[PDB]
Amino acid sequence: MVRIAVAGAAGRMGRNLVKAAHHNPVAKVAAGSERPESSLVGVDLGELCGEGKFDVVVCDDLAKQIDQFDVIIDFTAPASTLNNLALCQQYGKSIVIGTTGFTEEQREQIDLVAQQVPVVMAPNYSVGVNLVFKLLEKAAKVMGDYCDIEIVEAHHRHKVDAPSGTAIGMGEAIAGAMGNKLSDVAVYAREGITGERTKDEIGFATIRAGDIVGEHTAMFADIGERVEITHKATDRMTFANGAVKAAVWLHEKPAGFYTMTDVLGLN
Amino acid sequence: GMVRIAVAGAAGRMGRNLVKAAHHNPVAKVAAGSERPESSLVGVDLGELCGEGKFDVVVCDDLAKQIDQFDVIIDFTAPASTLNNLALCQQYGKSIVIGTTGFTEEQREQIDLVAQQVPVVMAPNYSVGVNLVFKLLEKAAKVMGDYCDIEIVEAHHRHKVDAPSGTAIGMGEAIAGAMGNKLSDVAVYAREGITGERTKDEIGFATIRAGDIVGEHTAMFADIGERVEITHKATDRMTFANGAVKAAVWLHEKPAGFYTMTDVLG
Amino acid sequence: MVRIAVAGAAGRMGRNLVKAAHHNPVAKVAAGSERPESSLVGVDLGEDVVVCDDLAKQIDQFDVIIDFTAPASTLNNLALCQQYGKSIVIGTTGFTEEQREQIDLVAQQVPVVMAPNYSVGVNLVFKLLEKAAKVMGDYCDIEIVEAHHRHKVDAPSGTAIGMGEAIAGAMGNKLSDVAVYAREGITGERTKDEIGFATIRAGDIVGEHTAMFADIGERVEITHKATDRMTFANGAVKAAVWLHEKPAGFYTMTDVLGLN
Amino acid sequence: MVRIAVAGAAGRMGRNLVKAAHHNPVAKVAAGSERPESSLVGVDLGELCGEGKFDVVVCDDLAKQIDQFDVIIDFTAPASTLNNLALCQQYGKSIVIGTTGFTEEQREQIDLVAQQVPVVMAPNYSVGVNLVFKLLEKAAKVMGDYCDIEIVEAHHRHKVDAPSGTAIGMGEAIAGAMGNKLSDVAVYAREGITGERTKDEIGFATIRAGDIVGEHTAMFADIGERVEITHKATDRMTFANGAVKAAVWLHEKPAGFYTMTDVLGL
Ligand SMILES: NC(=O)c1ccc[n+]([C@@H]2O[C@H](COP(=O)([O-])OP(=O)(O)OC[C@H]3O[C@@H](n4cnc5c(N)ncnc54)[C@H](O)[C@@H]3O)[C@@H](O)[C@H]2O)c1
Ligand SMILES: NC(=O)c1ccc[n+]([C@@H]2O[C@H](COP(=O)([O-])OP(=O)(O)OC[C@H]3O[C@@H](n4cnc5c(N)ncnc54)[C@H](O)[C@@H]3O)[C@@H](O)[C@H]2O)c1
Ligand SMILES: NC(=O)c1ccc[n+]([C@@H]2O[C@H](COP(=O)([O-])OP(=O)(O)OC[C@H]3O[C@@H](n4cnc5c(N)ncnc54)[C@H](O)[C@@H]3O)[C@@H](O)[C@H]2O)c1
Ligand SMILES: O=C(O)c1cccc(C(=O)O)n1
Ligand SMILES: O=C(O)c1cccc(C(=O)O)n1
Ligand SMILES: O=C(O)c1cccc(C(=O)O)n1
Repeated sequence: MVRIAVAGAAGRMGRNLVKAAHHNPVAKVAAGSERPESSLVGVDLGELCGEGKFDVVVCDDLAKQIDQFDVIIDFTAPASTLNNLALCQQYGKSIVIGTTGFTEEQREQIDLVAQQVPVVMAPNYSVGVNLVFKLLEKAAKVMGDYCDIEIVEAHHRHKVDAPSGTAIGMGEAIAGAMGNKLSDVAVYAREGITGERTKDEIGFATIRAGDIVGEHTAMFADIGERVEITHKATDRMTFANGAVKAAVWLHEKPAGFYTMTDVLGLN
Repeated sequence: GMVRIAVAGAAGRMGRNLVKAAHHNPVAKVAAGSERPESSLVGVDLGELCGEGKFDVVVCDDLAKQIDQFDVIIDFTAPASTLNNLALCQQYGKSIVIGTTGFTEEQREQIDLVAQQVPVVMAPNYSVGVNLVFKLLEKAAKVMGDYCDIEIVEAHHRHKVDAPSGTAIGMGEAIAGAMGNKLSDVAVYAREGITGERTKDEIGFATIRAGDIVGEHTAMFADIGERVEITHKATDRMTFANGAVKAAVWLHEKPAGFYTMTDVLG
Repeated sequence: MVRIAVAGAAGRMGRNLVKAAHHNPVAKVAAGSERPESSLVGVDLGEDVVVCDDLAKQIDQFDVIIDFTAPASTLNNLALCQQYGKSIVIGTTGFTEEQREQIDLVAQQVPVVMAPNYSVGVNLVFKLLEKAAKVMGDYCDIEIVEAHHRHKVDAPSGTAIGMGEAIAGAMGNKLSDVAVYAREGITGERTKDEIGFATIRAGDIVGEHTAMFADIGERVEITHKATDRMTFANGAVKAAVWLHEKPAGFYTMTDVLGLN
Repeated sequence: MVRIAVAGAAGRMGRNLVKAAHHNPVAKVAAGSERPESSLVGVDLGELCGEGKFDVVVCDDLAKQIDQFDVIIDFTAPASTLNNLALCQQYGKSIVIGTTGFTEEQREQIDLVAQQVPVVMAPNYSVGVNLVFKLLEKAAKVMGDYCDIEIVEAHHRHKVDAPSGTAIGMGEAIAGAMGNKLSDVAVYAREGITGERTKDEIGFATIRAGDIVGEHTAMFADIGERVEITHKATDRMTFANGAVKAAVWLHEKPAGFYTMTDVLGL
């Protein structure tokens, strides 16, 4: 059975991850962390959740509990995740990363550690999104060369990064299937006099409001017609369940950089 | 030899666009045009219809009268009229591009039959995007169809007489086909009053008719907690007209058979 | 500081109403009921206060009942309100024509809020639809589209019907004269006056409604999306707060929100 | 009858404006301009429109034809429009402004000249958009205080300004009905680590692609529900017809700053 440490257990995803891992019968909630300054350190993981009591307490540092768990599920902040990634390297653990907003250099660092550590990383742990990446590739091969490509995403008021990791991933899939690099073509803001749109740009627009769990749309626009491919998540549990599945899959897997495409068999 | 095109129903919304499109395609000539026998626009020059100078061709009340002027009929009319033109094609060795929708199950079979002897292109949508969409729907249905609720929604202009659209039905066929089912086994075309709980296997159709919408289609694949939507929007009819004329060009001097836009493109 | 009794506290709505009332800082969860044969009875609302089998036992503890139960149960609570001078927010639906009349009668003596939808958004949307219908309705095609989860038994939705009624009403018409609920086969050309309804049933969708007003060359769409049933709960609690120390009468969400 | 000068007649809007003014029987196409460098100077406005001929040529400067027209319809560039505004003040001629992307100081200049010149100005000449402004006010009064407010717009690839004039107008109407100034609350770009959304902000998102004529959506989002008001324009003629209706209304009006709300009465 896989023993799961939930980083950032009081978070939006953290709470859902605890619930999901608990309810998966091939997984045990073995540990949980929060920020050292946090109000919820010392508390039982059942209690914060409010659902009865497990025999586990929220730790201020996962290093203290390394003998209780095999896999970290990390949906936190980039700095905190790099720490947990180091921890995995030092003590031979695995990690499922759902955190987004990494810089280009941090990503490379993750690829490096992933040579030695078994790592699952993805900007979205839902099945739909993974299918959407495949659909985008096919659309881009057929229409990309002749069309304007735009990505639009919406999320709740609390999301700190823009555009979403998923939006960027969408762009990467699109750019990749056309033989380009996203950073060459991406346009993240349009303000004032932008002039005429270039032929190759991939525009990003970002909506932050309410409690939206997550909507994404990739648009391919020609003259006279357009194609839109859209994903809508309505419950975080969709992500959490997929992450826990990833953790189960990852257990006793050789070190490397794995994506949800690998976990699901969607390549 | 350039393909000589007869435009059935030349005063129609599609007919006018088809005349313009065929004219502007340099590998095609507008050779003939038809209208309803009762029509106000019989006897009139096809150029006066478009405003674009005057061609040397008049709107006929019957294409049989002009059978020596053309190789291919492009037909975006009504099911009955199209079955007539299909017969005409069989009698005089012509080809036909069919854009007409709203055929019954039996009428369609008839078409498959005549298509053994006549070169026939038929499709519910002559735009490139819709065709890409059919392919995308097949990949989505393989991955999500078994566990998801599948719904198709379409919107068109007020004047459209048939519901749901031919394209919507095609979307259904592609979906059902990729899952090993027949659309007529699963399709639900209306929901009214107390329907009870949705069945697992049904493909629901919803239909909007309003304004001048040229055509929106959406296929939705819904699970618990997430949903995927694939959408096509047409904004100008010329998209369809151009694709139809491209089909006519491709069809010229092809052997008899039932061809689709998938074949015309690839 | 309004003291709220939640009828049927173990229900889908009851659970959300408890959460919503608790959350609202101008309201106190004072009491809660369940069916006498119910398991919840005796249990604390924590899952301070216990779930009672009968609200009559707890009348001193509350001012306003929020009732999203069954027509029979709601008529009992309405009688209770009359006997002990309490108020009631009714969210229960499915009442017969006679039952509604009974409610009208009790509402002469009891302060009563009743509405078929308590979400604040939807109620605003009805007002917005009236304004759009007055300006564009005469020359535009009007279509209503709704989407709901797989388990919903009725079509189109009650809200969709309400949107049609508000639109038809603001144009001086009766919805049943213009409504078209299904389009199948050869329908011929759309009529000028019809209001078309399209219905989607899929997944776990809580509820989307869209009214479209379409001309040649442009179109206006007014859309409401519910994402949690808490939206109905929050609005009911807002109605309870407003209803407190109001004189007796039949009030609707239009009155609570001040939409006139 | 009103005599209309169409500034920038070879433009996207210009071409539609010529067509619209022509087809309005209470209006005459009297004059038309273009950039002096332009390929289409000297050409007949009918040739440009591709509808017959009119006894009028595209001028490089409207000053050369001032006696000919009463009202300029200007959907060009901010600098060109300020020139035509000056021209109006000098020769006592009224103007309909559709141009967007003016700076704050340029819009102050326009209010000044509008004391002396009869001026219609609006970011959108369609009826639907104006109704939408009214709807947005009602929604803001009821939901604005407790909801997150977001505006999304999409337009064709060629549009040079962002966000659209119509989007800013939507923001102004929302902010105004809540007693705020849009420049205090507007957020026009979200890039990298933005942190948590503020309570008061009005976020703007902008899509530029294809030949899209114009979609706008104002969203009012709470916890558990959201309300969206959306406008879609599908043909430019919608704008052109409304601009020409504005020109007809503006003729023999006293000098003032007018909007489409005034022209229509709502
Ligand atoms: N890939 C996906 O499927 C997916 C899905 C959902 C969210 N996300 C992403 O995951 C991240 C978290 O999202 P959220 O809404 O749950 O965020 P949140 O702000 O609710 O929660 C983050 C949690 O991590 C905790 N944390 C921060 N630093 C820490 C440290 N050093 N040690 C321990 N705990 C720490 C915080 O206290 C907080 O509880 C975001 O970057 C979001 O974009 C990804
Ligand atoms: N596959 C596609 O890409 C596509 C695109 C557009 C329309 N369509 C379909 O094509 C059909 C036409 O749409 P539309 O707007 O062009 O219709 P429309 O009503 O504007 O025009 C159809 C024309 O056919 C003419 N007609 C009818 N019977 C005739 C006869 N016996 N002989 C000669 N002329 C005849 C009518 O007089 C009319 O002018 C519809 O079935 C529609 O659903 C398909
Ligand atoms: N209010 C509305 O309803 C509305 C609707 C559509 C567009 N617009 C606005 O109109 C403006 C232009 O619109 P477009 O899409 O038609 O632009 P466009 O570039 O297609 O056309 C602008 C035309 O103005 C001409 N022009 C520029 N400088 C000139 C000068 N000094 N003299 C004469 N002509 C000159 C250009 O050559 C060009 O043909 C934009 O700012 C746009 O946002 C407003
Ligand atoms: O791709 C992302 O950035 C993402 C995915 C799911 C949820 C969230 C979030 O809620 O922040 N963000
Ligand atoms: O698939 C269809 O049925 C269809 C496709 C394009 C246009 C139309 C139409 O305009 O009627 N109908
Ligand atoms: O609000 C605007 O700026 C606007 C409105 C309509 C059309 C256009 C355009 O096509 O540029 N721009």
